[PDB]
Amino acid sequence: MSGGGVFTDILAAAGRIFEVMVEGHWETVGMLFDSLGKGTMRINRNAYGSMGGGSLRGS
Amino acid sequence: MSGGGVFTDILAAAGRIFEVMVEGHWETVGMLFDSLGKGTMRINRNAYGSMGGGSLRGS
Amino acid sequence: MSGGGVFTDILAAAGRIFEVMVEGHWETVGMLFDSLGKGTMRINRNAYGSMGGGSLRGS
Amino acid sequence: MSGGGVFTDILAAAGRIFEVMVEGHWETVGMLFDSLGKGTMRINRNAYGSMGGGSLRGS
Amino acid sequence: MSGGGVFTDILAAAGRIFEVMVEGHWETVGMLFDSLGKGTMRINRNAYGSMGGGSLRGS
Amino acid sequence: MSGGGVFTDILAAAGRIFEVMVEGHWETVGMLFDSLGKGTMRINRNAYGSMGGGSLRGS
Amino acid sequence: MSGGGVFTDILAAAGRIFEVMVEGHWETVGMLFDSLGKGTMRINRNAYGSMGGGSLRGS
Amino acid sequence: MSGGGVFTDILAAAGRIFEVMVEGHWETVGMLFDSLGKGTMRINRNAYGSMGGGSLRGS
Amino acid sequence: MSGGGVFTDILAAAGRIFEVMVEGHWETVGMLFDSLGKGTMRINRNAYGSMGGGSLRGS
Amino acid sequence: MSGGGVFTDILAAAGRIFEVMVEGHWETVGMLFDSLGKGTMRINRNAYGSMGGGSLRGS
Amino acid sequence: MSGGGVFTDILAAAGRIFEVMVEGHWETVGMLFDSLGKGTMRINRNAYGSMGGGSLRGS
Amino acid sequence: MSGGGVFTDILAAAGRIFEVMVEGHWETVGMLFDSLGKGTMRINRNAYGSMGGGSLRGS
Amino acid sequence: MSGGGVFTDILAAAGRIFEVMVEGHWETVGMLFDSLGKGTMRINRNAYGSMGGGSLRGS
Amino acid sequence: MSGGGVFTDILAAAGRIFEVMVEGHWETVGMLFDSLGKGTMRINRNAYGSMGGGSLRGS
Ligand code: BCL
Ligand code: BCL
Ligand code: BCL
Ligand code: BCL
Ligand code: BCL
Ligand code: BCL
Ligand code: BCL
Ligand code: BCL
Ligand code: BCL
Repeated sequence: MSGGGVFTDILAAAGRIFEVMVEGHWETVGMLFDSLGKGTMRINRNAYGSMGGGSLRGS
Repeated sequence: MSGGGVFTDILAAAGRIFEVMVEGHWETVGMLFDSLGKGTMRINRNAYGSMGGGSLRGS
Repeated sequence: MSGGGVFTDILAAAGRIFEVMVEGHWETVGMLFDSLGKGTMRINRNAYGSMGGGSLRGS
Repeated sequence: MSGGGVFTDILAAAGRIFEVMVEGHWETVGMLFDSLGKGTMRINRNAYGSMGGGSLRGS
Repeated sequence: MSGGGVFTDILAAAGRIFEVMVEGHWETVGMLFDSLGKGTMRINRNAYGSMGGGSLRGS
Repeated sequence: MSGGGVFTDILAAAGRIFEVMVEGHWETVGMLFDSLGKGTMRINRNAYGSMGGGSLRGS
Repeated sequence: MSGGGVFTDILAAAGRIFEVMVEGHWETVGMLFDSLGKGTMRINRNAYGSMGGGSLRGS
Repeated sequence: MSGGGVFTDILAAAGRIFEVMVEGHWETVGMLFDSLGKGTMRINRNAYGSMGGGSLRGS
Repeated sequence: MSGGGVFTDILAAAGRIFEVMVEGHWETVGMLFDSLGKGTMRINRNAYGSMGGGSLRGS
Repeated sequence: MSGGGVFTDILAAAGRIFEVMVEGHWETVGMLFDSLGKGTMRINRNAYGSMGGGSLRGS
Repeated sequence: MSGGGVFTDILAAAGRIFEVMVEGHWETVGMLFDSLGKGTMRINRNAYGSMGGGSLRGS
Repeated sequence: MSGGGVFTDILAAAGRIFEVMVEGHWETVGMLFDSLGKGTMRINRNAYGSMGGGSLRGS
Repeated sequence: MSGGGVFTDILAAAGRIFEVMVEGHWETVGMLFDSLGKGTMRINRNAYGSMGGGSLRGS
Repeated sequence: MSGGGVFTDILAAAGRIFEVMVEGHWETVGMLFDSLGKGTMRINRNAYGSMGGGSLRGS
C-alpha cells in the first residue's frame, strides 16, 4: 500500500482551504449599510430648523 | 529425514513477518480526524461575536 | 404684464414632479435584505441535528 | 436610474447558489467510517473462540 | 456708486467657499488608525495560547 | 489634494500583509520535537527486559 | 520560505531509521551460548557412572 | 554524517535576522502624529482672543 | 583450530566501534533549541513598554 | 613375545596427548564476554545524567 | 539657514549605529570557556576508578 | 572583525582532540603484567608435591 | 636473552618524554585573560566622571 | 665399566648451570616500575597549587 496516500489529506485541505475563501468573504458587507448615512442629512437641514415646540394650542 | 526442514520455520515466519505489515498499518489514521479542526473556525468567528447573553426577556 | 406667467407653476411642478422620482426610488430596497434568508440554512442543518441537550456533566 | 439594477440580486444569488454547493458537499462522508467495520472481524474470529472464562486460579 | 459692488460679496464667499474645503478635509483620517487592528492578532494567536494561569508557585 | 493618497493605505497594508508571512511561518515547528520519540525505544527494549526489581540485598 | 523544508524530517528519519538496524542487530546472540550444552555430556557420562556415594571411610 | 549540518543555523538565522527587519520597521511612525500640531493653531488664534468670559446674562 | 579466530574480536569491535558513531552523534542538538531566544525580543520591546499596571478600573 | 609391545603405551599417550589439546582449548573464551562491556556506556551517558530523583509527585 | 542641517542627526546616529557593532560583539565568547569541559574527563576515568575510600590507616 | 574567528575554537579542539590520543593510550598496559602468570607454575609443579607437613621434629 | 631489551625503556621514555610536551604546553594561557584589562577603561572614563552621589531625592 | 661415566656429572651440571641463566634473568625488572615516577608530576603541579582548603561552606 506504500504510496498513493492522497485521500486523508484532501479533508485536511477542504477544511484548511475553505479558510481562505470564507475569510475574504466578509470584508465586502462592512461599508454597504454604513456609507449611506450622510445623504439623508441635507433634506433634514432645510425644511426643518425650529426645534422649539412652542406653546400648546388651546392652552 | 535430514535436510528438508522448512515447515516449523514458516510458523515462526507467519507470525514474525506479520509484525512488519501490522506495525506500518496504523500510522495512516493519526492525521485523518485531527487536521480538520481548523476549518470550521472562520464561520464561527464572524456570525457569532457577542458572548454577552444579555438580560432575560420578560424580566 | 399679460402672458409670461411661467414662474409660479414651476413650484407646482417641482413639488408635483418630485412625486414621480421619489415614488419609484423606494421599490429597489425591499428584496435586498429578505432574499438572503435561504443561504444560511444548509450549514445550520448538517453540522447540527441533536436538539437533545442531554444530561448535565457532573450531575 | 432605470435598469442597471444587477447588484441586489448577487446577494440573493450568493445566498441561494451556495445552496447547491453545500447540499452535495456532504454525501461523501457517510460511507467513509462505516465501510471498514467488516475487515476487523476475521482476525477476531480465529484467535478468540472460548468465551468460557473458566475457574479462577488459586480458588 | 452704482455698479462695481464686488467687495461685500467676497466676505460672504470667503466664508461659504471655505465650507467646501473643510468638509472634504476630514474623511481621509477615518481609516488611518482603524485598519491596522487586524495585523497584530497573528503573533498573539501563536506564542500565546494557554490562558490558564495555573497554580501559584511556592503555594 | 486630489488623488496621490497612497500613504495611509500602506499602514493598512503593512499590518494586513504581515498577516500572511506570520501565519505561514509557525507551521514548520510542530513536527520537529515530536517525530523523535520512536527512535529511543529499541535500545530501551533489549537491555532492560526485567521489571521485577526482586528482593533487597542484605534483607 | 516555500519548499526546502527537508531538515525537520531527517530527525523523523534517523530516529525512525535506526529502528531497522537495531531491530535486526540482536537476533545474532540467542544461539551463541545455548548450542554448546550438548558437547559437555559425552565426557561426563563415561568417566562418571556411579552415583552411589557408598559408605564413609573410617565409619 | 559529517557536514551537511546547515539546518540548525537557519533557526538561529531566522531568529537573529528578524532583528534587522523589526529594528528598522519602527522609526517611521514617530513623526506621523506629532508633526501636525502646528497646523491647527493659526485658526484658533484669529477667531478667538477674548478669554474674559465676562458677566453672566440675567445676573 | 590454529588461526582463523576472527570471530570473538568482532564483538569486541561492534561494541567498541559503536563508541565512535554514538559519541559524535549528540553534539548536533546543543545549538538547535538555544539560538532562537534572541529573535522574539524585538517585538516584545516595542508594543509593550509600560510595566506600570496603573490603577484598577472601578476602584 | 619379545618386541611388538606398542599397545600398552597408546593408553599412556591418549591420556597424555589429550593434555595438549584440552590445555589450549580454553584460552579462547576469556575475552568473549568481557570485551563487550565498553560499547553500552555511551548511550547511558547521554539520555541519563540527572541522578537527583527530586521531590515525590503529590507530596 | 535652510538646508545644511546634517549635524544633530549624527548624534542620533553614532549612538544608534553603535548598537549594531556592540550587539554582534558579545556572541563570540559563549563557546570559549564551555567546549573544554569534555576533554579532561578521559584521564580522570582511568587512573581514578575506586571511589571507595576504604578503612582508615592506624584504626 | 567578521571572519577570522579561528582562535576560540582550537581550545575546544585541544580539549576534544586530546580525548582521542588519551583513550587509546591505555589498552596496552592490560596484558603486560597479566600474561606472565602461567610461566612460573611448571617449576613449582616439580620440586614440590608433598603438602603434608608431617610430624614435628623433636616431638 | 641477550640484547633486545628495548621495551622496558619505552615506559621510562613515555613518562620522561611527556614531561617535555606538557611543560611547554601551559605557558600559552597566562597572557590571554590579563592583557584585556586596559581596553575597558576608556569608555568608563568619559561617560562617568562624577563620583559624588549627591543628595537623595525626596529628602 | 672403566670410562663412560659422563651421566652423574650432568646433574651436577644442569643444577650448576641453571645458576648462570637464572642469575642474569632477574636484573631486567628493577627499573621497569621505578622509572615512571617522573612523568605524573607535571600535570599534578599546574592544575593543583592551592593546598589551603579554606573555610567550610555553610559554616
Ligand atoms: C467530514 C466533513 C467536513 C468536510 C469534508 C470535505 C470533503 C471530504 C471534501 C470537501 C470538499 C469541499 N468542502 Mg468541505 N468539509 C467540511 C466543511 C466545509 C464547509 C463547512 C462550512 O462546514 C464548507 C462549505 C466546505 C467547503 C468545501 C469545498 C471547498 C469543497 C466542495 C467543492 C468545492 O466547492 O470546491 C471548489 C474548488 C476547489 C475544491 C479548489 C480546487 C478546484 C480546481 C480543481 C479547479 C480547476 C483548477 C484549474 C485547472 C487551475 C487554475 C485555478 C486557478 C486559476 C489557480 N467544507 C466538513 C466539516 N469537504 C471536497 C473537496 O475538497 O473537493 C474535492 C471533498 O472532497
Ligand atoms: C451578508 C452576509 C451573507 C453573504 C453574502 C455574500 C456576498 C455579499 C457575496 C457572497 C459571496 C459568496 N458567498 Mg456568501 N453570504 C453568506 C452566506 C454564505 C455562506 C455561509 C456558510 O453562511 C457561505 C460559505 C457562502 C458562500 C459564498 C460564495 C459562493 C461566494 C464567495 C466567492 C465564492 O466562493 O464563489 C465562487 C464561485 C462563484 C461565485 C460562482 C461564479 C464563479 C464564476 C464567476 C467563475 C467563472 C465562470 C466561467 C467564466 C464560466 C464557466 C463556469 C462553468 C463551467 C459553467 N455565503 C452570509 C450569510 N456572499 C460573493 C459572491 O457571490 O461572489 C460575487 C459576494 O459578493
Ligand atoms: C483505522 C484503523 C482500522 C483499519 C483501517 C485500515 C485502513 C485505513 C486501511 C487498512 C488496510 C488493511 N487492513 Mg486494516 N484497519 C483496522 C483493522 C484491521 C486489522 C485488525 C486485526 O484490527 C487487521 C489485521 C486489518 C487488516 C488490513 C489489511 C487487509 C489491509 C493492509 C494491507 C493488506 O494486508 O492487504 C493485502 C491485500 C488486500 C488489501 C486485498 C487487495 C489486494 C490487491 C490490490 C492485489 C492485486 C490484485 C490483482 C491485481 C488481481 C488478482 C487478485 C486475485 C487473483 C483475485 N485491519 C483498524 C481497526 N486498514 C488498508 C487497505 O485496506 O488497503 C487499501 C488501508 O488502506
Ligand atoms: C504602527 C505600528 C504597526 C506597523 C506599521 C508599519 C508602518 C507605518 C510601516 C510598516 C512597514 C512594514 N511592516 Mg509593519 N507595523 C506593525 C506590525 C508589523 C510587524 C509586527 C510583527 O508587529 C512586522 C514585523 C511588520 C512588518 C512590516 C514590513 C512588511 C514593512 C517593513 C519593510 C519590509 O519589510 O517590507 C519589505 C517588502 C515590502 C514592504 C513589499 C513591497 C516591496 C517592493 C517595494 C519591492 C520592489 C517590488 C518590485 C519593483 C516589483 C516585483 C516584486 C514581485 C516580483 C512581485 N509590521 C505595527 C503593529 N509597518 C513599512 C512598509 O509597509 O513599507 C513602506 C511602513 O511604512
Ligand atoms: C536529537 C538526538 C536524537 C537523535 C537525532 C539524530 C540526528 C539529528 C541525526 C541522527 C543521526 C543518526 N542517528 Mg540518531 N538520534 C537519537 C537516537 C539514536 C540512537 C540512540 C540509540 O539513542 C542512535 C545510536 C541513533 C543512530 C543514528 C545514526 C543512524 C545516524 C548517525 C550517522 C549514521 O550512523 O548513519 C549511517 C547511515 C545512514 C544515516 C543511512 C544513510 C546512509 C547513506 C547516505 C549512505 C550512501 C547510500 C548510497 C549512496 C546508496 C546505496 C545504499 C544501499 C546499497 C541501498 N540515533 C537521539 C535520541 N540522529 C543523523 C542521521 O540520521 O544522518 C543524517 C542525524 O542527522
Ligand atoms: C520555532 C519558532 C520560532 C521561529 C522559527 C522560524 C523557522 C523555523 C524559520 C523561520 C523563518 C522566518 N521567521 Mg521566525 N521564528 C520565530 C520568531 C520570529 C518572529 C517573531 C516575531 O517571534 C518573526 C515574525 C520571525 C520572522 C521570520 C521570517 C524572517 C522567516 C519567514 C520567511 C521570511 O519572512 O523570510 C523573508 C526573507 C528572508 C528569510 C531573508 C532571505 C531571503 C532570500 C532567500 C531572498 C533571495 C535573496 C537574493 C537571491 C539575493 C539578493 C538579496 C539582497 C539584494 C542582498 N520569526 C519563532 C519564535 N522562523 C524561516 C526562515 O527564516 O526562512 C529560511 C524559517 O526557516
Ligand atoms: C552480543 C551482543 C552485543 C553486540 C554484538 C554484535 C555482533 C555479534 C555483531 C554486531 C554488529 C553490529 N552492532 Mg552490536 N552488539 C551489541 C551492542 C551494540 C549496540 C548497543 C548500543 O549496545 C549497538 C546499537 C551496536 C551496533 C552495531 C552495528 C555497528 C553492527 C550492525 C551492522 C551495522 O550497523 O554496521 C554498519 C557498518 C559497519 C559494521 C562498519 C563496516 C561497514 C563496511 C563493511 C562497509 C563497506 C566499506 C567500504 C567497502 C570501504 C569504504 C568505507 C569508508 C569510506 C572508509 N551494537 C550487543 C550488546 N554487534 C555486527 C557487526 O559488527 O558487523 C559485522 C555483528 O556481526
Ligand atoms: C586553557 C588550558 C587548557 C588547554 C589549552 C591548550 C591550548 C590553548 C593549546 C593546547 C595545546 C595542547 N594541549 Mg591542551 N589544554 C588543557 C588540557 C590539556 C591536557 C590535560 C591532560 O588536561 C593535556 C595534556 C593537553 C594536551 C595538549 C596537546 C594536544 C597540545 C600541545 C601540543 C601537542 O602536544 O600537540 C601535538 C600534535 C597536535 C596538536 C595535532 C596536530 C599536529 C600537526 C600540526 C602535525 C603536522 C600534521 C602533518 C602535516 C599531516 C599528517 C598528520 C597525520 C599523518 C594525519 N591539553 C588545559 C586544561 N592546549 C595546543 C594545541 O592544541 O596545539 C595547537 C594549544 O594551542
Ligand atoms: C603505564 C602508564 C603511564 C604511561 C605509559 C605509556 C606507554 C607504555 C606508552 C605511552 C605512550 C604515550 N604516552 Mg604515556 N604514560 C603515562 C603518562 C602519560 C600521560 C599522562 C598525562 O599521564 C600522557 C598524556 C602521556 C602521553 C603519551 C604519548 C606521548 C604516547 C602515546 C602516543 C603519542 O601521543 O605519541 C605521539 C608522538 C610520539 C610518541 C613521538 C614519536 C613520533 C614519531 C614515531 C613520528 C614519526 C617521526 C618522523 C618519521 C621523523 C620526523 C619527526 C620530527 C620532524 C623530528 N603519557 C602513564 C602514567 N605511555 C606510548 C608511546 O610512548 O609511544 C610508543 C606507549 O607505548
